[PDB]
Amino acid sequence: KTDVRWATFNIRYDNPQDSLNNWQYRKDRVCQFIKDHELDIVGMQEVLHNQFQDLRAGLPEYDGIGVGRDDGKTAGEYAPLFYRKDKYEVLDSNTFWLAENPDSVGMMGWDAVCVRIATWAKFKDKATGKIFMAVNTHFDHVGEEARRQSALLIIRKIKEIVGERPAVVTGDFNVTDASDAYETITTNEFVMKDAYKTAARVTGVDYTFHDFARIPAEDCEKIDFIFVTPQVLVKSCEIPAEVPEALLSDHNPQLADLELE
Repeated sequence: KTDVRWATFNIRYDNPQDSLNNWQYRKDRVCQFIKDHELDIVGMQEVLHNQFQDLRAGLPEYDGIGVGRDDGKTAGEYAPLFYRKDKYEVLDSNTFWLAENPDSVGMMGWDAVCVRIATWAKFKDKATGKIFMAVNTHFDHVGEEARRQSALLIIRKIKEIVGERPAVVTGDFNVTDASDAYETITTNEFVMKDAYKTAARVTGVDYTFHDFARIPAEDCEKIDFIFVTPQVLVKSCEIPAEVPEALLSDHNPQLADLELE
């Protein structure tokens, strides 16, 4: 009875060196995509404070959640969650650090090479009264142990905050389905399904990183995922192909039409 179009998307942090691929030339394209596909909830990665502000300005019907990963304020990349103000209410939300102590702001962890975070929010469908949780994160590309720990940490936080109620985890994990981190959240006592592998219908491309269309399709990998608890129904998934002319990011967003039960 509760339908929600979810999406995870790495927007590529604002870097003047990107020249024609700089955030300034993608700002509108990204906002437009979101409103066009009528995204209900979006977990985005690599979002700098100025970019976070542009999103709020370009998505007036939405609202953002999260803080900088360097000082828990505005410094560093955000891993925010945007949602429809009129559709969902935020009962509670916060952000913790993927490390030995998730409460130590700016703290790195294990094999980590860069400080990492996860932003979550306990939502409520202000129409059906349905409660669910959303967790958006960005994993370390170098730290192996850190990745395994980050996954277990997220699971413990989902059970802590929402227990066995519907929860959806999105983010950039910097690994494919062949990694171990993917296996730790996929083969854990607390079941988490890969929305892409369980969707009744899948459209689009099968990779999520192309480095601004510079990597040939055949050599592209999928490093972005949408994970859901066993109760949620994954109606469909789509990963729109990047467009060399009107490029949105070096990554491809992953949409998912879900149904909470």
